[PDB]
Amino acid sequence: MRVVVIGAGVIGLSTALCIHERYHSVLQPLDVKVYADRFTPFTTTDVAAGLWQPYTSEPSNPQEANWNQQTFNYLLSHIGSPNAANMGLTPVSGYNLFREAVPDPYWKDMVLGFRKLTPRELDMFPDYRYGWFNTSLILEGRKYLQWLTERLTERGVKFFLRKVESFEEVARGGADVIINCTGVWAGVLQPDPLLQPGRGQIIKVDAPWLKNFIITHDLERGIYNSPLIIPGLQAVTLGGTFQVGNWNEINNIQDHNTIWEGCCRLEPTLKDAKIVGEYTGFGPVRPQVRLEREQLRFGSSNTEVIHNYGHGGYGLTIHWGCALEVAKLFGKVLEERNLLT
Amino acid sequence: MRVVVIGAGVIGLSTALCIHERYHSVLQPLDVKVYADRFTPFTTTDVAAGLWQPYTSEPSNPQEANWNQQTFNYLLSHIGSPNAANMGLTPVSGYNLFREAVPDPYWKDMVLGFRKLTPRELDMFPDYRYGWFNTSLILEGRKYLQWLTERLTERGVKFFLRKVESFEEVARGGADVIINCTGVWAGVLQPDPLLQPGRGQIIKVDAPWLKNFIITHDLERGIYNSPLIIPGLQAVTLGGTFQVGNWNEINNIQDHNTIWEGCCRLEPTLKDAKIVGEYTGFGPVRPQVRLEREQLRFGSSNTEVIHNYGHGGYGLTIHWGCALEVAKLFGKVLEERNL
Ligand SMILES: Cc1cc2nc3c(=O)[nH]c(=O)nc-3n(C[C@H](O)[C@H](O)[C@H](O)COP(=O)(O)OP(=O)(O)OC[C@H]3O[C@@H](n4cnc5c(N)ncnc54)[C@H](O)[C@@H]3O)c2cc1C
Ligand SMILES: Cc1cc2nc3c(=O)[nH]c(=O)nc-3n(C[C@H](O)[C@H](O)[C@H](O)COP(=O)(O)OP(=O)(O)OC[C@H]3O[C@@H](n4cnc5c(N)ncnc54)[C@H](O)[C@@H]3O)c2cc1C
Ligand SMILES: C[C@H](N)c1ccccc1
Ligand SMILES: C[C@H](N)c1ccccc1
Repeated sequence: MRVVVIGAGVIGLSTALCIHERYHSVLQPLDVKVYADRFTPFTTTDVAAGLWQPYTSEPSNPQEANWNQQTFNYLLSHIGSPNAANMGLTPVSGYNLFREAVPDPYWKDMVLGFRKLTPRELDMFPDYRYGWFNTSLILEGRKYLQWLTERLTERGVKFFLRKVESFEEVARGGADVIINCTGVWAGVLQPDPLLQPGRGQIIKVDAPWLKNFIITHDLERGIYNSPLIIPGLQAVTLGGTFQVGNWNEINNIQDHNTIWEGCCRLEPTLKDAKIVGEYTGFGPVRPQVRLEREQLRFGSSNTEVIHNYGHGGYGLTIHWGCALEVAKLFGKVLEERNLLT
Repeated sequence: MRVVVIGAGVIGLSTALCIHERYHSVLQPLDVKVYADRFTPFTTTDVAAGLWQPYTSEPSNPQEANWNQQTFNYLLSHIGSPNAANMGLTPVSGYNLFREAVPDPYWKDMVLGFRKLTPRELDMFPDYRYGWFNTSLILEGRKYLQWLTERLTERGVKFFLRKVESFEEVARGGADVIINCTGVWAGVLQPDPLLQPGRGQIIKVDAPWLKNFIITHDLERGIYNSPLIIPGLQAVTLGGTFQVGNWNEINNIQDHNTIWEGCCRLEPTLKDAKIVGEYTGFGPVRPQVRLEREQLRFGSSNTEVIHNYGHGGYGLTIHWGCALEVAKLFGKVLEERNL
């Protein structure tokens, strides 16, 4: 097979690795390439806060819950490994804060040590009356992309700077199988009105004393439209906006203020933190992830496309389960052609 | 009333602040001075790992448990304050690891969210079979001393870099009350054969990805003679030796190795951590803290000494309850003098 993966964000690179690992040994002429028009540090993935945590409500497609779980167990299994930090991975503990009682999240047993906050814990965060504590994992987008591209490179997977104009051009360039991991821009290659940009702005800050994630929720204003603080490997991400439908890629002043003042209110020690950068990214928001096979005809030959996009504000959290599912669908492509695992 | 506090480590400065904050308003004149022969960054306190956690067995003296508790409640209540990190203070969560089941510690309800580790959690730590999780606080010795000295200075408490040769000399120089916070060197001013150095060596490392404390225990080799990892504000402290009776203030090779290999085995990501410094300090080990009043008699008057030393490897953990108790004893002194 000639396989072209389109996209070098978390979804693209994880999928490319997962396919290569699973099928290199049984399919000798396996030729896997990555095409993309943005690589680290210039992908949405690089701008991600870095935390493993699904949305608070159950997803429309319950398969997503398994993909999240598989991703956690996968990442957890590297803790104890000498290279966990080089992969962008380290354990972190933290708080989820609410202005009123809410049900437990579906993921409460996936994380480690989930429990309700006690009154003394609530005293640390005055504006809030209810919440959770748990241990989870940091997965830093930037570092993980760098790890994946090294792992891919060693396995002979080749990377190409290419702005793909259509699936047609890639098929006629020889690809038997196209894996579509184009994130929020997938609509360019095939219209998909269910896919919308989730505009998130963040402030990165030097405040190494903060060891815990702190995520506040506002049930009325929707997910991640409430202050959040996430310690990274070297810096801390401050957030608080996540606006669907907004394609403006420039930082604005009003969101900066919302983030800074919301987070300084949550964590007043931030007064002494040095601003290191400010960024805006677009979460690929969709009612559910698109992860499915599609057959396209160009001339007399069929081309196989597998889509993997629309992971909203949880791409890091879910990526590995999705990569595994794409590999499963790839297996079926092979078996449809009398090829064997 | 001239009060000379001897010592500028955590014990000395906390005590001086507590006395001054308690009596400045009601006693004129009150003159509080600090004498010491080392200030930050040169005290044992500056070398401390930074974590709030008492020893695993309860203390002989039941007052010590309360002092620990008062210290936790004091420090916790600064979380929310804009200056907590400038004080050297931040919350941390972490793991206490054992090769076998042990009883719960007496302090289990003082910390936040104490529980046993689950089977899943234990897999993260291949070498260990049982443990605890809880949330506590980092109190960085260095930063806390800088904070206390600023708070003291602003309130007009004066410092003097001075080696005290005897209590007598300080009394004769005009002190009505001496607070003895000389840590492991208290024996120089008054022999105390119960007081021994607890020699601890540590390695400081840049490994900012480590967000949790990890403390292992070896029931066979004694407290803190087993690998420990404690994230500080800017650096991580790696430890694993604590020998009573050893007065060598120089780093040695064996302890470096014990610490590095123990901790690299616990936390193999340490392979990429840059060494920042290696240090040795002396914990003031005593069967129990000495915190008591004593009357001395030189010249034409009595001078009151209040001792506050012998806090072993838990001086940061216990300091504030001790400072409070000394301020109380000071109150008694004042009333006996009809102030
Ligand atoms: C501020 C913010 C914080 C977030 N924090 C988190 C978090 O803490 N945890 C979490 O799980 N998720 C988080 N997310 C969610 C989100 O899913 C991730 O950011 C994720 O990066 C999306 O992955 P992706 O690979 O599909 O897209 P991207 O990372 O955007 O990568 C897409 C790739 O496709 C390429 N591409 C697209 N179109 C073409 C074309 N026509 N030709 C060639 N190449 C093309 C791009 O160049 C790029 O290489 C966050 C999102 C935002 C905005
Ligand atoms: C490696 C290590 C790690 C530790 N980690 C922790 C931890 O994580 N948590 C915790 O709670 N505890 C910890 N401890 C214990 C803690 O460091 C000590 O209990 C504490 O610092 C002792 O405080 P101190 O003020 O009594 O002594 P010091 O900080 O040693 O202060 C002694 C002071 O007295 C002065 N002085 C002495 N004699 C004279 C004299 N004759 N004239 C003038 N000045 C004099 C000195 O100059 C100095 O100012 C640790 C100890 C060590 C060695
Ligand atoms: C951390 C959380 N996944 C997030 C999502 C969108 C924008 C900011 C933060
Ligand atoms: C963390 C603990 N208090 C400790 C004591 C002595 C040496 C290292 C660590």
